Formats: sequence, structure tokens, C-alpha cells
Amino acid sequence: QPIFLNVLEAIEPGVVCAGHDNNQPDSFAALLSSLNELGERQLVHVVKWAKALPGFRNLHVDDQMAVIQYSWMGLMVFAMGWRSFTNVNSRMLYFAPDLVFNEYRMHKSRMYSQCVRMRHLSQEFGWLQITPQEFLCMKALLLFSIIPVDGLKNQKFFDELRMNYIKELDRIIACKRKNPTSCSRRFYQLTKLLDSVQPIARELHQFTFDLLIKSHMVSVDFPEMMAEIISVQVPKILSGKVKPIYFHTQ
Ligand SMILES: Cc1ccc(OCCn2c(SCCOc3ccccc3)nc3ccccc32)cc1
Ligand SMILES: C[C@]12CC[C@H]3[C@@H](CCC4=CC(=O)CC[C@@]43C)[C@@H]1CC[C@@H]2O
Repeated sequence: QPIFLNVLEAIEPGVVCAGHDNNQPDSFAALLSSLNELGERQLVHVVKWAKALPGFRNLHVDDQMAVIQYSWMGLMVFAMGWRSFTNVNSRMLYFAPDLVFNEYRMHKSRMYSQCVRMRHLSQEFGWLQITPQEFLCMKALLLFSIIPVDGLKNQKFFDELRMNYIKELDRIIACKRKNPTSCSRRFYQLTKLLDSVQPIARELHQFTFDLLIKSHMVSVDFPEMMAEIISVQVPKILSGKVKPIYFHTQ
């Protein structure tokens, strides 16, 4: 009996509703103000998920908040890619049961090319045959995939933590196979998939940052925590002070 997977599966967040009035015409301001609200709500869930992760309260308290606040985009995109694959066979974007994106909403949001990228990512889940155990490990692993170039308050704890999640992923892959190249292939595949979440998250950091700057001119609302994170933390990523941790060089 695997204690690590039990935990990952126990703490997985439920459904989060976007609060969207689907009875509105699909306007830009309204799709975007709703996505923002989805962001702010999902944040609360990510925090409590992250805090109930194995080894996590180990990290220094400020590092705990830092790594949540750099990594959120990556996490939410990956999950949403999954929700999309499990429900709507990847065909649309399952932001929340009350906020699914069709083509038309992908154009109206004005972030059409990002949505296409998110859709693709979503499809990889099918193409690779990602099991729910792989999904869960990879997603938790994503929490420790982006950090300040000049390290964290307790970087050693962090590096140990991350190493452990990597080895746990290797475990979920390997406790079921036989032939030799099989487990190499697969691990290569997942490290590549995990890597590819980063340029997408980066496109979306740019996007939302831009939006926030021009939100008064455009009637898009940003909730308190989303405002703050996007103006304090995202800029550290955009300017290159915080950076992802790739497995492979691009
Ligand atoms: C809530 C809780 C309880 C016990 C914990 O023990 C730490 C275990 N741990 C760790 S160790 C974190 C490294 O930092 C430390 C902290 C204290 C002493 C030595 C190293 N990495 C893990 C990866 C997967 C699963 C568990 C992992 C962590 C959180
Ligand atoms: C950041 C953002 C609001 C929050 C969105 C984000 C797109 C990706 C995303 C996926 C989710 O499943 C929840 C909300 C988030 C995190 C949106 C892109 C522009 C908008 O400002």
C-alpha cells in the first residue's frame, strides 16, 4: 500500500465554480473578469492543497508563500488541461463547469493562441495515456518548478523536497513494468510534458500582466489577491528574477 499516492489523492481539490453569469453575451470584459474571479477562488484551494502536501510545511514560511505565488499559473493550467481531457475529450477548455470555452469564447477572450496552446497540452494527456497517478505526481512536482535565480530563504530544504517528488514520480512510473527501455522512454516523456507547461504559463503571465496594466481602460476587474500577485510577483518572473526549473534545455 502506497502512502504517498493516498495523500495526493486525498488532498486533491474538488470542483471550483467560476461564478460566471452564462446569461451574459460572451464579451471580453466579462469572460476576463470571470477568469480573474476563477483565479482568486482557485488560489485559496491551491494554498490549502499545497499546505497539506507531504514535506511542505518543512519549507520556511515565507518560501512557502513564495513558491505558491510563482507557481500558481503552471498548476492551474495543468489541472485545467486535465479537467478538459477527462470531461470534454479535450475539444473545449473546461475552466469550470459554469465556464467552458468554445471556439467562439477563445476568440472573444482575445487570447486565442494561448487557448490553442492550453488545448494542445490538454491533448497530450490523451496522446501519452497519462494515468491519474502520473497526473497527480506531475502536478505536485509543478509546485517546485519555479524559483528566484538567487535562491530561496531555505533553498536546501527546497532542493531536498523537490528531489523527493522527482523520485516519487519515478516510483509511480516504475512499480508496474518489465522491459528496460520502457521506463526510460516514459520518464523522458513526462519530464518533457512537465517542461512544456512553462512557456504556456509564461505567455499567460505576459498576458494577464498586460491586462492588469490596462484594466481601467478595458473594464476588466481583478480581485484583491490576483491584483497584488500580478503586480508584485508576476513582474519578478517577466523580468527574469524568478525562473522556471527545466529538466532539459529548450
Ligand atoms: C506535514 C509533513 C510531515 C512530515 C514531513 O516530512 C518530510 C518528508 N519529505 C521530504 S523532506 C524535506 C526536506 O527538508 C528537510 C526538513 C527537515 C529535516 C531535513 C530536511 N521530502 C519529501 C518528498 C515526498 C514526501 C515526503 C517528503 C513533511 C510534511
Ligand atoms: C490569469 C487569467 C485569470 C486566471 C486564469 C488564467 C488562465 C489559466 C487559468 C486556468 C484555470 O483553470 C483557473 C484560472 C486561470 C489561472 C487567465 C489568463 C488571463 C487572466 O488574467
